[PDB]
Amino acid sequence: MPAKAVCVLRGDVSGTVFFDQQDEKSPVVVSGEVQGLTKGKHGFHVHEFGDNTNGCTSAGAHFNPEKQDHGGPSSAVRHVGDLGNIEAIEDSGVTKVSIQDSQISLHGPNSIIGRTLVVHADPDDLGLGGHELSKTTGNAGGRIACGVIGLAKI
Amino acid sequence: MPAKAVCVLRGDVSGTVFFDQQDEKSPVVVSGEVQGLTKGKHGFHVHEFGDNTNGCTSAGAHFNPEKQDHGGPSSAVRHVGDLGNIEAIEDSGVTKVSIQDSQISLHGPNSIIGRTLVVHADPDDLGLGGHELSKTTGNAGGRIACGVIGLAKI
Ligand SMILES: [Zn+2]
Ligand SMILES: [Zn+2]
Repeated sequence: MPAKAVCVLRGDVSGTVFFDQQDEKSPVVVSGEVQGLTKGKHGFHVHEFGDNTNGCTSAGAHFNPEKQDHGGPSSAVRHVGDLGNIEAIEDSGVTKVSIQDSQISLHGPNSIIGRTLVVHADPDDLGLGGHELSKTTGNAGGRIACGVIGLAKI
Repeated sequence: MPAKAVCVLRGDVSGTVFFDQQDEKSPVVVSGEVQGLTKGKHGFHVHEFGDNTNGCTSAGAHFNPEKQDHGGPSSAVRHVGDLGNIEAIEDSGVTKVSIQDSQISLHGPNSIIGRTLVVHADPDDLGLGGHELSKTTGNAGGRIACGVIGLAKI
């Protein structure tokens, strides 16, 4: 039955992101809002741990229960938490989040509940950037905003 | 397999609270510390929602999958999220969290992953106050600190 999750992002950028899933087997629909982003593409990933003891750093790496290399959302090889990029059209504006993903879930082994959503400083190169961080982080640089993913009402 | 959860408080008071569970059948040991509490007892509860969109208010009521009355942790009738009181020995000091509970879990229906740990302004009367509010909130009053319970490493 329908599950909802929510994430309150804070840091250099901020906003609230929602996760909706109709049933166990359906894709997770990501909606909501990120405000204050610099114009351009920003890496948008679910990280392994819901640990905020050391800023966004203690979130660890991208959520990766299948133990794969980094990729884009449509890559054959990807981390479960690989949600690609969100793109700010202009500076200091409000960016709408609109993603549908079949790998992340709000139930089971791929559940993102109690993990961390992280917005990065730089574009995610989808594992195709050719340099050494590309197959782990997408070379998406620093962690500009994060929050723990919580269970939400209705 | 052993599980760990963590919660970083945000509000009038600070602290990091940890949760440990050896098996799915074993109790949860709650550890860590809260800094800055006023002298006396303070309500200490897991609330239903890991929703931080409106501070600690959007967390909903005490986590209560059985829909029972409020109680102390040792009361026969209680909410799953009823962890009683954390007590500050003096003003503006360090309060040790040291709890073992058989009702909260890090797995299954009573899992507190992705929910919210809340510290209240007033003592929890453990459902023994003689009225309806007592049997609902323990009359623990305002929500002075909270954070989402996230998954932790090892
Ligand atoms: Zn990745
Ligand atoms: Zn209660």
